[PDB]
Order: sequence, then C-alpha cells, then structure tokens
Amino acid sequence: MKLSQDSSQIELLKELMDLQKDMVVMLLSMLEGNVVNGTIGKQMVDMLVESSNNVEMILKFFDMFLKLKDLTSSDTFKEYDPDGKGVISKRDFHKAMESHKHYTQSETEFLLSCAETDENETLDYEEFVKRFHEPAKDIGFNVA
Repeated sequence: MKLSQDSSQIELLKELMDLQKDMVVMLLSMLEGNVVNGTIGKQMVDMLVESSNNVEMILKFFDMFLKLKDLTSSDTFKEYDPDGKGVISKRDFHKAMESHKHYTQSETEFLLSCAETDENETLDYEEFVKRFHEPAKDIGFNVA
C-alpha cells in the first residue's frame, strides 16, 4: 500500500510481488509431506498468529484487487463505458464502482489513489486491471 499509490515504482512493485510469490512457494515446500498435527505446521500457525495483522492486511489487499476483474467485466461498467476502447473517465469510474457498491468508501478512495490520474482524465481501466489483478491472482492462489 505504499508503492501502489504512486505510479513511478511499478517495476519495484513487480519485483516485490515476485519475492512474495517465491516466499509462499517456500512455505508450501515446507508444508509438503506434512502429517496431521505436524510440528512443522504448528510452527507455521504460530508464525501466522504472530504476524496476524500483516497477514490480514495483505489478505484485504488481495481481496480488494481480486474483485476488480468482476468490476471491470460487469455490464454496469460496460454501459458506463461507451465502447471497449479501453479507457474510462474518472467520474464514470467512481460512479461505476460505487454502484457496484461491494467496495466501501475507504476502499473506494484507496482505489482512486492507486489509479494514476492522467491528463486525458480517462484512466485506462484495462491497464489498471491487467497490472493489478494478475499479481493478486498469482500470489493469492498460493496463499489460499
């Protein structure tokens, strides 16, 4: 939530997401071959409960960005967008994702903050989704 708001460190965000991916891969390799009530798993759950705040915050991030695909594929957003040229006005975006109303007001304003404001005033929701949803899918699958 630091790098996402700015648009100048997208490559750094990608490197960080890849690091997170390999981290979760290591954790899965650790869980490989576990038995019921295994000591390795118990140590892992102790780790998670110690990191409870960070884990729930990351999970909230992933849940927030994983609904964006349904948001952009919604027929409501499809009618707010005159035709599939790829870019939608900022006001249309805010109205659309608030009629979608699965997003709270805080989540709303955070999405606008994370979406780069262009001088065209029509933020490219296509690039936004293809830049955020896919890393979220990748890491969230391993987390799940």
